[PDB]
Amino acid sequence: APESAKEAYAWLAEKGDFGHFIGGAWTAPGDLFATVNPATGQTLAQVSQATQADVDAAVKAARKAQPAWAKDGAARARVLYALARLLQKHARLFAVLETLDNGKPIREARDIDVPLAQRHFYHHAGYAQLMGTEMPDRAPLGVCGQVIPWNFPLLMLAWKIAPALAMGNTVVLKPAEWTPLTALLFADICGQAGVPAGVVNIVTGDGAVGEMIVTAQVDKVAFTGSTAVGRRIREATAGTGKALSLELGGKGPYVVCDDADIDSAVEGLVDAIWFNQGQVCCAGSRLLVQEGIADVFHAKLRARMDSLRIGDPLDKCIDIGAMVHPDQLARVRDMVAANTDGEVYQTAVPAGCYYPPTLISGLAPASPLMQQEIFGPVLVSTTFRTPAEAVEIANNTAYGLAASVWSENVNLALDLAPKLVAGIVWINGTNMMDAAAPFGGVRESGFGREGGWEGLAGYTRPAIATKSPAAVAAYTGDGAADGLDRTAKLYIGGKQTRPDGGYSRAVYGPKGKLLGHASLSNRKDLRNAVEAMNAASGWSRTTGHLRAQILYFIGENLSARADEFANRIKDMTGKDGKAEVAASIDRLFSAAAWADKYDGQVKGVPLRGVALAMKEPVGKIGILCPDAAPLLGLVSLMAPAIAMGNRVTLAASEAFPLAATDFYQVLDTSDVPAGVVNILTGAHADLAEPMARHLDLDAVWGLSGHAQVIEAASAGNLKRSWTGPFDPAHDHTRDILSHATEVKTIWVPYG
Amino acid sequence: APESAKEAYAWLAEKGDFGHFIGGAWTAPGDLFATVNPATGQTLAQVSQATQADVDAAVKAARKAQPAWAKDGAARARVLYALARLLQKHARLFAVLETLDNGKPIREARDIDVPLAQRHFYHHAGYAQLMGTEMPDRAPLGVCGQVIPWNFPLLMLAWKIAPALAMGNTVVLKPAEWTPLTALLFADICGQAGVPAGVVNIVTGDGAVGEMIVTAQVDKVAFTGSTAVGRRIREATAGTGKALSLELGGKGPYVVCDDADIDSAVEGLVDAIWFNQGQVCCAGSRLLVQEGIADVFHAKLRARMDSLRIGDPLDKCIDIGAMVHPDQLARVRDMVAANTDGEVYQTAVPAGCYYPPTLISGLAPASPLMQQEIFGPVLVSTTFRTPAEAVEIANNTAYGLAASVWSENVNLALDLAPKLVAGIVWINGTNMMDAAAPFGGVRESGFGREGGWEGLAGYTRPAIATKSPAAVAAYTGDGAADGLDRTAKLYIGGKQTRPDGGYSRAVYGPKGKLLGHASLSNRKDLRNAVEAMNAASGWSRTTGHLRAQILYFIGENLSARADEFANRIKDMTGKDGKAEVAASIDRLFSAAAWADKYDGQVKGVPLRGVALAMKEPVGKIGILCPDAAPLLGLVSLMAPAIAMGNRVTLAASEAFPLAATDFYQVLDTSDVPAGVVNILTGAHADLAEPMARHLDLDAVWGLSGHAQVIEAASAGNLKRSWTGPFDPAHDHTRDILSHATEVKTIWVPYG
Ligand SMILES: NC(=O)C1=CN([C@@H]2O[C@H](COP(=O)(O)OP(=O)(O)OC[C@H]3O[C@@H](n4cnc5c(N)ncnc54)[C@H](O)[C@@H]3O)[C@@H](O)[C@H]2O)C=CC1
Ligand SMILES: NC(=O)C1=CN([C@@H]2O[C@H](COP(=O)(O)OP(=O)(O)OC[C@H]3O[C@@H](n4cnc5c(N)ncnc54)[C@H](O)[C@@H]3O)[C@@H](O)[C@H]2O)C=CC1
Ligand code: NA
Ligand code: NA
Ligand code: NA
Ligand code: NA
Ligand code: NA
Ligand code: NA
Repeated sequence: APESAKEAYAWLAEKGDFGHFIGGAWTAPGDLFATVNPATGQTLAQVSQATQADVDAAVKAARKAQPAWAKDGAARARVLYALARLLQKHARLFAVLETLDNGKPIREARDIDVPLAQRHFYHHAGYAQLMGTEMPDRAPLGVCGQVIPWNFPLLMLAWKIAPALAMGNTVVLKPAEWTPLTALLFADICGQAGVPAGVVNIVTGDGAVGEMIVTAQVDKVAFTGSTAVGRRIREATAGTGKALSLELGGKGPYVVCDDADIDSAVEGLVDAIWFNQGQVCCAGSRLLVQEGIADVFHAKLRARMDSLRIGDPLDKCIDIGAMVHPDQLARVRDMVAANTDGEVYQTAVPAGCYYPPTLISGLAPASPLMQQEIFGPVLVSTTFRTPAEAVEIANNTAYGLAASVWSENVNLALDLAPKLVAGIVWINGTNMMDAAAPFGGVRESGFGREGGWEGLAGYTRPAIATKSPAAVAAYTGDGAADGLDRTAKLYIGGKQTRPDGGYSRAVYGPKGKLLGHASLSNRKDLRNAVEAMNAASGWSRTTGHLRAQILYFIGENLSARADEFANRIKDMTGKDGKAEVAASIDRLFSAAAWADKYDGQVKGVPLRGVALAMKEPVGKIGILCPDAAPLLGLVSLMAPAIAMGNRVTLAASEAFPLAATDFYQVLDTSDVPAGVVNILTGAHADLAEPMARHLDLDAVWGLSGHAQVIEAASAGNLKRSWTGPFDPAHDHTRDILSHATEVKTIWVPYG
Repeated sequence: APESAKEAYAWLAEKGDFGHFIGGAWTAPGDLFATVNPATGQTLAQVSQATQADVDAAVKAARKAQPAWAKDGAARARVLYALARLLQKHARLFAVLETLDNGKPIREARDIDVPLAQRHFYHHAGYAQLMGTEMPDRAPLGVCGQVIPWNFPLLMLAWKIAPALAMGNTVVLKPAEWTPLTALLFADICGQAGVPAGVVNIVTGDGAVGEMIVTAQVDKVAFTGSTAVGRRIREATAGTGKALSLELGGKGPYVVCDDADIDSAVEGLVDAIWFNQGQVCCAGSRLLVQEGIADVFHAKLRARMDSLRIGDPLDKCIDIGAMVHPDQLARVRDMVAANTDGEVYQTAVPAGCYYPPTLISGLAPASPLMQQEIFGPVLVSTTFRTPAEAVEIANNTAYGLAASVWSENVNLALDLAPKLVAGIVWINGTNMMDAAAPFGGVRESGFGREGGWEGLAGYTRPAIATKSPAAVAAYTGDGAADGLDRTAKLYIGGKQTRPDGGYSRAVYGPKGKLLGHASLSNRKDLRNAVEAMNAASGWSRTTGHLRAQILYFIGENLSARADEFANRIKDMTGKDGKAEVAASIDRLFSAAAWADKYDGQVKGVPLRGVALAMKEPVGKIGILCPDAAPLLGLVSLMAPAIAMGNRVTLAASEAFPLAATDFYQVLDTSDVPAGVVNILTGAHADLAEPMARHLDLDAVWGLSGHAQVIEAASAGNLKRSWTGPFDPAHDHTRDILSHATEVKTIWVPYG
């Protein structure tokens, strides 16, 4: 006997045709479109396609309510707590409504979706309580536009709304056009929880309403959804000064070693088949099994797949629900029709909007199905021989979200996990989620983290704003020839290199004295720099202690030439350079200090074990330095970057390049390994787009302008970007460490 | 061919008879006693027995230099870095000198002692660099008296001096009377490193000079050495307001599971036989082997023990050196002569001050040798059947310092480790040490941590001092009888209990109105409370989420009665109680916030893997609340304690008990599990000594005075203590979380 939907149908009947939740109240229904129960084919309700006028109104209500909301964090905590209690009281109503709207088994909605949504609000209440005293240097961003997909409607809403509200922001959120209902119910309890009017605003519609939110007068955009829409959002927000987080999916690898717990590994994969749909952090879809056990593993997998029960999602004895929508069904069918590799195995499926669990095995690692996105309850599988080959196959995609590793051996599991490119790695489990544990992607899975103390950074700004210094025009001079040899080069791969293009410009002091010449880098020089950083990948695997020693040497050797550097700064700018040199020395010693002291966080979780929120290097970073602070700007950016294990290519000050070129000898005398620090001089108009575009860079920092061009071009590979503000005279070290690292969360057994 | 000591003998000849290093200079030699090379029997040098006048002078020089030293953390970093570089340049001299003085193999001094000492100074330089910006609410303590033992002379010095100096303190340190030389050489390089005069002071002598330092005008005492001297130091410093850390030894268990790597486990134990001497964090001496592999394991152990090379410690091909002193030799011989259990196996030993590696096997878990201290290169062994039995045998001593666990299984290793009572647990290794990883004991192994960010807390105070409110005398009244029933009880084990002694006192308001009666607890009531906390041990194993929910309930149910509580406060004190109630609610919501958010730290280390610096509950805590703040004082102390997993017994305000007694119903309505919170009322003169004495409490917090009595009585079981200052009107939550937790560092494979 399946579960009753009487209460949910009753709420739907009460609410009628839906408008939006704006400014604390329901607007009149507008231009209506149906949401349909995918299991019965019946219309559940009519919802509105928001107009531009609605989106403007919702953003204006969020703006009007935000400052009083931000003022009192203890009062925000009470509201988030009340929202969690209402989610718990109305648990059954939320679960049934999710199943009706989305098609998922009532048992998943009741045991997974709604419990985790409650926990997210319970847990984040406390961040609001603690923000004033524990994050005193942080402040709200303001208004957050939020857009989410159809696979986990309530949970995806909680992941967006709870940390935004906790940190004193207000929200305009649009659920997916296929799954609006539980967000509309969440709106309908906001009054009861004490949510002040206009702090939460829910508008419904398709991607066109999403586009209006993304380009609206908001301080933040947070998106979960497809990679392609992610790219367009990165482009539409380029140069606007908005904060941006993107969770873009990518279904992750499930590594099963020769000594894994076979039965638990099979069961974990089966229990994940229905869960692994849409753009969710998850593992299971790319099955990588050591060749010695692959046949036995696949044989058990097919049999356990046969035990999965398909049908009525309101039946708590059902494991496979209805596909979310006929279009999604057809996408799955088309994917299978488009594949010609492997051996397809399918359980039977009943009539209607159902698709059966499917295993496509016998793929070679190079097969497109191993690298393309996967849709539906579909598994693809390949084998490996050695753990190093498993790492290689797992990291050989454009994605990087979550991974799973199964081994009973204490070493193998803990040595494989950090080598996989992901924001999350589960050891002897999969799809483990907790509000205290950050989750999010690298590569084309996007950027940003949700959950934990770590997730709060994306919903705050520094309490005291800094301001990038204005550009400075290079000094001019008469143009007589230099009888002495004073033409600086570039610094690439541990040695000085002529610019590929052969050109250099004269550098003149404040009164037109010719000081020397500096090279003009081009794209071929940058590409040589990137190859030099690729050869220096070992630097990302060194100890913190080794990197500290290096930075101490750089600091020492700068001190030995401190007078020379100050006079070079004075020659170029006319201002005394001693204070800038003393501060550049200091920034090095601060970075040396930090190199072995930026700790990962151990999270307690209600599940098995603990979540280890590790810090990791971003990788290779291209950096454009400001005109001002010829030496301080370069060193302040370079030093925390390499302290944390990154390799960097810096475009030195365009107005005043000769301090950076004098620094070459400092790097050589300090034994900076080749490729760890590369330095380009010349016109930033020539380099900004190439550095932001480059497909083999993991981050671009543009602190000399060109923010729009840089942020737009970063969409090519969805690299992280930072375009300031950056004030060299301000010690940004601690914040730069955050720009220079990624969080990877490793879930391990414990206690 | 053994190593040359020409350079070390030359330095010894240059320095002559030794005075002390005081105020930046060497004092005249005084009352001389010899330090003797234990391998040759030859006198190495004469050193001075410091007088009281010397100790006064050294402390006065440390005091005179400290404030200018504390002012500039970047300059302190340069000095610590220079000290590390000098340790590295003179590495060979330090190593040889350590071997000459102590007897240890030159290979250990050169590969372990001196490298780790360098690393400690390199690593801690950075804390000095970062202190101003990253610990802005913290300030130096001032002058530190430091006393250390003979087993690792240079390394023990580095563990004391480097964090003290980094945090802006100055030091007076006394090495052990048997091993002064490398501390005197460390003194001899301080000038070259830029150590300003009087920032480091080294005085030599026996325990009588240690006694003078401990009771001198210093702000901190830090001791490593025997449990008995630790107790006397806790007593001599009782009531003085001095900070205190004690590292008291206890040789730790080495758990070898049925599925361990047998050969690596045996080798790790053999390579640890010589290392595990004196009061050092170490594991190996108590061998616990699963019964299925015990015979094969012991057979391999005896054979590998035979391969250990004994002789000339200046020979780099030697594993077993000379015993540190003839008295230590005799202590070992007496221990073996005193034992009658087990089967003793011994390798041969050569003539002189040598003792051979010894295995005493076949002990039952109850044998004294399994629980007493062990001396020399001696191993004792017993077997177990199940992992739970291994946990039981390992935790069945008065000690709790370090432990080792060997298993190839990913779960078993990570599930056994947190169950062992220790400050350190090594998985598939032993005696792993790093400057970033905290180490220190629980139980009779002492208290405090050395190393890492965590170790800095013991060398700092809050930058802004707070002040405990003055005592308040209970109001008096005429003494007419109460025709109504208004006699409050105690709250013990989840239910209200009459005081064992049967007595209660009348409570009068400011004008002599009889408000009711409050019970007078005695030692039998406290003992009932402790048994109630023992039955509530499960609370220490709950999730952070469960504990948060409980605290939220307490906060909610206090809010429901907020007017009643404010009027009760007003009845007792004559002052309006609304603000105290609102703040008591807030403290609960802050603690609820923190319950699932106080994260452990993941340390990068130059060795295999990572060090997980976990937070853990202290356990059972007895708390004495101040007179002032009848409700705020109790709640502010109770709530962070139970947020972190502790069970508590609080002695409520002596002047104003009736708010705490009204709180009983709040605990019952909030479903606080029985024994988690117990409340005693009555005279703190009756309870202070019993709570500080009690052998089954892990900590005592005395915030109502009696500091001397409490701190002295805490020496019985060497429980942690805190005697303030505590100002209820100040939000101490974050600092109380530190009082309410212990750090356990778990070293695990990784990458
Ligand atoms: N049978 C087939 O071949 C089907 C193809 N698709 C296609 O998949 C693509 C995206 O897949 P979905 O699962 O729908 O994820 P999505 O990325 O389109 O949706 C995630 C969220 O983004 C919103 N959104 C969509 N476009 C946006 C934009 N330009 N700006 C801002 N927000 C926007 C959506 O309304 C939704 O709430 C589309 O090209 C769609 O046509 C999906 C299903 C059927
Ligand atoms: N053959 C035997 O039976 C021997 C017995 N022992 C005994 O062991 C006990 C302590 O063992 P040790 O290894 O020497 O460690 P310890 O705890 O005595 O020494 C650690 C450090 O504490 C200093 N110290 C000693 N007493 C002190 C005090 N009252 N106040 C402050 N500092 C003090 C010491 O001088 C040393 O630098 C003593 O009772 C000693 O007589 C040690 C060796 C030989
Ligand atoms: Na629907
Ligand atoms: Na990315
Ligand atoms: Na857990
Ligand atoms: Na000696
Ligand atoms: Na203790
Ligand atoms: Na390591």
